Amino acid sequence: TQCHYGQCGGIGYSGPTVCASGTTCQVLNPYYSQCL
Repeated sequence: TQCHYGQCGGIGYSGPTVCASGTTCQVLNPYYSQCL
């Protein structure tokens, strides 16, 4: 699971894409999305 300020990931991120409950995956850039 991804944590707060962590990268939930955009196009091409195969890591922790699922943000923790209480954080949202926000697309900041097409490849960089962060769990806020």
